[PDB]
Amino acid sequence: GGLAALTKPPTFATVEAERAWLKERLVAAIRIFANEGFDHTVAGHLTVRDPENKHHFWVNPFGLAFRLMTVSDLILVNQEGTVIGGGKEGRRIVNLAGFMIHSAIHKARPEVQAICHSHSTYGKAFSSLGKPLAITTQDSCAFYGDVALLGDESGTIAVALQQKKAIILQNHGLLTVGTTIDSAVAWFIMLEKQCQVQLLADAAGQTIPIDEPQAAFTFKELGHEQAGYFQASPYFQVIEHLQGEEYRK
Amino acid sequence: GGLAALTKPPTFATVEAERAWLKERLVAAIRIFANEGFDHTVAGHLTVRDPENKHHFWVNPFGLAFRLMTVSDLILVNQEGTVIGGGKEGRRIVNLAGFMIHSAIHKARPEVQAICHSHSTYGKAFSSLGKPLAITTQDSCAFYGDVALLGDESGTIAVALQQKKAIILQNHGLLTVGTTIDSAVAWFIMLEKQCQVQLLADAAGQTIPIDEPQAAFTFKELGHEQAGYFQASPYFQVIEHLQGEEYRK
Amino acid sequence: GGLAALTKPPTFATVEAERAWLKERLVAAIRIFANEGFDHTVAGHLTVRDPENKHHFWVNPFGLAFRLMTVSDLILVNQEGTVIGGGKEGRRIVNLAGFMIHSAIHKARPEVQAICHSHSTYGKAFSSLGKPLAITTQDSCAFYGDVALLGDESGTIAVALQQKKAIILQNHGLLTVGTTIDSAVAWFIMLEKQCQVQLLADAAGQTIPIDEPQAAFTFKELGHEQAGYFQASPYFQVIEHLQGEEYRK
Amino acid sequence: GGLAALTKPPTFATVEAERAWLKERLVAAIRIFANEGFDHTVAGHLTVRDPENKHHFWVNPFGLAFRLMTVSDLILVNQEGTVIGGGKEGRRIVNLAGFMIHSAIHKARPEVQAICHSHSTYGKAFSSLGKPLAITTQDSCAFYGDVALLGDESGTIAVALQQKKAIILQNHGLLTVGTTIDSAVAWFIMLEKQCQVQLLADAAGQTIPIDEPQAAFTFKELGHEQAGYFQASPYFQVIEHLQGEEYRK
Ligand SMILES: [Zn+2]
Ligand SMILES: [Zn+2]
Ligand SMILES: [Zn+2]
Ligand SMILES: [Zn+2]
Repeated sequence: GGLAALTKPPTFATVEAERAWLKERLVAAIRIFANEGFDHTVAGHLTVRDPENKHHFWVNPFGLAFRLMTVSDLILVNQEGTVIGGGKEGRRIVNLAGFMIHSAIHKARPEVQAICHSHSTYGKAFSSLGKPLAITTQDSCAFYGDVALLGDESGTIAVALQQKKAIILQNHGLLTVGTTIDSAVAWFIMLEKQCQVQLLADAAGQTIPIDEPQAAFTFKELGHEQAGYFQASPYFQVIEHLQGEEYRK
Repeated sequence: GGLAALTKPPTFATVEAERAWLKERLVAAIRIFANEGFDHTVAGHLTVRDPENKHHFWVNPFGLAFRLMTVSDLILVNQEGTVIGGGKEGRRIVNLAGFMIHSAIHKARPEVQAICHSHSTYGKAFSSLGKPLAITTQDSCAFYGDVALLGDESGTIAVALQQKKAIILQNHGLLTVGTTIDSAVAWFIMLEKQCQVQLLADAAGQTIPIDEPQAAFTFKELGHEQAGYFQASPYFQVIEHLQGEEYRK
Repeated sequence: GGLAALTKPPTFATVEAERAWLKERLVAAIRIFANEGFDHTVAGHLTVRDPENKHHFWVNPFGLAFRLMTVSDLILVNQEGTVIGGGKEGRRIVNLAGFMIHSAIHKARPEVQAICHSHSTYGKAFSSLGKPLAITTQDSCAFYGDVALLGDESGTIAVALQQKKAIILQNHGLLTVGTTIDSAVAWFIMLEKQCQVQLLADAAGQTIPIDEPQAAFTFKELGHEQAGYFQASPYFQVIEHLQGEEYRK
Repeated sequence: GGLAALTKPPTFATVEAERAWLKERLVAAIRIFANEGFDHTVAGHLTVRDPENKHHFWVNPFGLAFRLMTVSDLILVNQEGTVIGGGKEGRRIVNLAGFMIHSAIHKARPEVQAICHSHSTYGKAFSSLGKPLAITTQDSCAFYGDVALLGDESGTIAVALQQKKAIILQNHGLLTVGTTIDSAVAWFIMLEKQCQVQLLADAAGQTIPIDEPQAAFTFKELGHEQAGYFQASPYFQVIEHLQGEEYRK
C-alpha cells in the first residue's frame, strides 16, 4: 500500500450497505471491550449514529453480555430514547440514563458518529482520584490537550467534553467519542491503558512529564481521527479472527 | 422486553423444577467464581437453601475444584452440618467450619437464600487493612451503607452482618448474601472489583469520596435485590455459553 | 467420603507403580507452574526423590518449557548431579547449580520428597524487599512460624531453611519443600499468592497482623503436610482435565 | 545433550535456508510479543538483518496485528526505508520513523542482527520515572552494567545505547538488541518482567540492591549472547506449539 486507504473506512455503495457495515463494526467493538475485560456488570454502552437518519442510533441492548453480542441483538433508538427497531424478542430495551448521555453528545456534535463508555477497571480507579491524565508516555500524547475532566447528568457531561476526544468522569470512569466507531474504540483502549500506566507509575515513584513541545509534536501524529482509525485496526483484525463467525449472526 | 422479567428468576411449576433450576444455578455460580479466578486452594463455599425444606442446603463438596463443578457433585446438608444427600461416592463431605458460618446466617435471615464466600485476591488483600470500603465509584454505591466490616466464629459474623448484603472479614476476605443466587454472585463480583479498585487508587494517590447524597441516589438504582439479579445476568449468560455442556452433568 | 483418603497419596502396589505415579505427578506439578505463570525463562526446578534409591531424583530437563513438559522428558539424576537415566536425545541435561540446591536439602532432610523452585513474579518482587512474610490473612497462617528468610550457595540455603516448609530467598524468589509433590506445590501456590497479597496491601496502606494465638490456631488446620496435600488437590484435578492427554506422553 | 547446541542457532546449508529460518523466527518472535501482551495499538517493530545483504532488513508491516503475523506478511526494507520486497498487496508499508531507529542501530553495530521494540505496559510505566533499572533480582543481573537510559531521534538512541543489550527510553518504553532474534527477544521479556517487578516492589517498600560482586558474578552466567539464546528457547517452543500452523503461512 497504500497507507491512506488503511486509515479510513471502506467506500459504501448504498446506505443499506453502510448500515450493515456499521452494525457489524459496532458489534466487533463491543466484542473487543469484552475481550479486553473493559466491561463490568451491565454498565456500558456503545452507540453509532444511523447513516440514514442522524437522530437514530444503534446500541447494545440492556443486560446482554458484551462477550455474546451479535448483529441481530443490536437495537435502534431515537434521540429521545424510544426503542424503534432491531433486537430480539425479550430484550428490546435500552439503558435509558446511560443512553441519554450519548444522545446529548450526538446532538451537540454532529461529527461524532460513535461513543464508547464502560466501567473499565483502570479508568474507574484513576477517575476516583479526580486528577487530569498526566502526559508521561508517547502513547498518552494522543490525549495532549484533548482529554477533559469532569469533577462530578447528560448536559453537564456534554458541556464538559467540549470538542475533545475523551473525558474522565470523576468517580465513574471513561467515555470516548469518534468520527468513526474505530477511532472511538482506539481512544478508549489507549485511555484505559494510560490510566493503568499512571496508577502503576504513581504508586512506584514520581513521573516526569513529557516536555510540552514534544507532546504537541507527537499529538500531531497520534491524536487525529485518521490516526485513531489506524491505531484501532489490529484490535478489529484480531477480534474478527477470534469471534467473527459468532458475532456476525 | 420487558425489563421486569429479566430482574427476577423464572416461574417454577413444581418444587422439583425449582430445585433443578437452583442446583444448576449454584453450579453456574461456582463456575463463574473459577472463571473469575476468585478461588484459592480448597477454601470457599457457595450455598443455596433447598426450596422444600428451609433447613437444608445445597453446597459444593469439600476439595473439588470450582472449575470442574457439576450438578451431580453438589451435596445436601442439614442445618447442623450432616451430609444427607447428593454428591458422588468418595466426596460426600462438607467443609464444616465454613459451612456453619453460612448456616448461622441462613438461620438468622430467612430471606437469605444464597451465600457466597471465597478467598479472592483483592478482597483478601483489602481485608488485611481493616478499613471500610470507600464509596468512590458509581459501582461501589451498590454497597453504600450496606457493607459490614468485622474487625476479626459463625455467630460473630452473623451478628456483624446484620441486614447488610456483604461483609469484609478482616484478615480473611469477603462474604456476600442474596435473596437469589444471582444477586449474591453480583454482590461478590462487584465487591471484589471495588476492593481491587481501592487497592489501585490508594497506592497511587488520594481518592475523592462520592458526595453522600449522590451515593444514596445511586444505591437506589444499583443496591436492591432485583438490580443485583440483573447485574449478575451477563456473567451467567457467558458461563453457560462457555462451559454449560460440562457443568450441567 | 472419607476425607482422610483425600489427604494422602494412593497406595502403591509395587515400586515401579509408585515411580510411574510420581513421575506423572511431577509433570502435572510442572504443568501447574506453567498454567499459573510461575515460570520465567529457563529458571526453575522441581524434583522428586526416586522411591527405590533415595539418592536419585527425577527433575525437569534444562531448557524445556514447563508448558510442554511430558513424562518422557523427565531425567534421573544422582546426588552429585550426574544424569543417569530418562529424558530424550538432545536434552539429557540438568541445570547443575540449581539442582545442587535441591540436592543439599534432600540430603539434609530425608523426609523431604519434593522441592519446588521457580522465579515467580510476586515471590521475586517481594524477596527484593528483604522482609519476612507478614501473617495477615487466614491463608498466610499456613506459614506461621514456618517460613524462612535468607538475607542472601546450596549449603547456606539448606541451613537457613532448617525444618520449615518454605524459604524466601532475598533478591531471588521462593523455594518450598514437601513430604509429597502435592504439598510442596500447595505451599508454593500459597506463598506466591501471599507475596502478591502483601505487595498489594503494603502499597495501599498499613496491614493489621493476625493476633498470634489466632495464627497458631489456623496453622494447626492449614499448615501440616496432610492439609498441604488436600489444599493442592483442585490444582491437580484441573491440570489433568486441561492437559493430561498431552503431558502423560 | 549437549547444552552448547541448544545455545546457538542451527547450521544453515544455504543463504536461502538461513533466510527462511530467520523469517519464520521473526514471525515467532512477533507472535510471542502478542502472546505476552507486549503490543499496543500499531506501535512496535521487530527487525532482522537479511543474511545475504547486510543493508536489508525484514520487518513487520505497518498496522498488522502481531497476533496474526505470518511469514508471508513480512516485508523487506533497505537501510534508507524503501520497501523493496515481500509482504501482501495492500500492506507493503513500513512505519518509517520507527524503522529508522532500528536502521541507525544496525548501521552502528554490525554484530546486531535483531532489534525489538514495543510499547509494553510495564516498560512504558517504568520509563515514565526516568530511573535506571535497579539490580535487585537474580534475573535482573542479565542487565548489570548493560542497560542504558535515555533521558528523552534515531541517532540519539543509537549513541545512548552504546554497546549495551538494552535501553530504557524515558517516556516511551523499551528497546533491545541481539546477535540473534532469540537473544533480543529474551532480553525484552526479561527487561519487561524486571520493570514489572520494580514497579511492584517500589510501590510496596524499599528494595535491597544485590551486592555488586554478586551481580557481576551472575551477569557472567545470564548476560551473554549464548545465555540469551537459551533463555528465550522455551518461549519459542511454546509459541510454535500453540500457533505454528497459523504463523508459518
Ligand atoms: Zn457509566
Ligand atoms: Zn474463609
Ligand atoms: Zn533460582
Ligand atoms: Zn516506540
